[PDB]
Amino acid sequence: SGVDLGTYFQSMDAESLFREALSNKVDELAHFLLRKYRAKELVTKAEMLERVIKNYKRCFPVIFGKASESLKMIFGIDVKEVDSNTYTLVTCLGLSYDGLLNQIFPKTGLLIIVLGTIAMEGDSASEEEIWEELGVMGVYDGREHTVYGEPRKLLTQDWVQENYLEYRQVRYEFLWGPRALAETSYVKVLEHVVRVNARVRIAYPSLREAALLE
Repeated sequence: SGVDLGTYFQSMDAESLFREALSNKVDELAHFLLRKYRAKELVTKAEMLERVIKNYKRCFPVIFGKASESLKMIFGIDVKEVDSNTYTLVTCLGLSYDGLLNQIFPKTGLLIIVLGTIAMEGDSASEEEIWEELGVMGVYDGREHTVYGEPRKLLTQDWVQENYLEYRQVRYEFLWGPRALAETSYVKVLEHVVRVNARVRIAYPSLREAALLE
């Protein structure tokens, strides 16, 4: 029978491919969830396993966990369980706006961030203080962001016309508008900031710890 027995991979980094694979699956599940929010459809765990993480089912807690967190913080969407393994997706703080009219990425998350920034400067925040905080998270005046669009139009026009905000000549400054006061409160925005800052952070597992879920 005798043949050629001499000796993976050729050589490729399986460990770092793994954390990238998980991180891409966080991105992918997040976009999937946004679609489910747009469709006003419920979402089941089973659906998520079958349709998005068929090949990493046991990582569900971590991939779903981080995708949820991104929905909350970036998009202002809360992934609410029903209690089951079904979940509905609704805007944070009960806000009625998401900016889908852009029929893709909700802008609730950035509204919430601008409302919190004013809530923290007290009764009003200056134009400059709003641009600084938007800057720290990569949103700049006159620069069309992919997820949020052009922000000056967004702050100064859309959100003024929608009455979430007021923008006036005092330097310039922003204040909550009647809709913002109607739909939410300073107390609720600040408690939300507080709950987000205090959240249990999720670590990506190593290849070893992930093998230890079976």
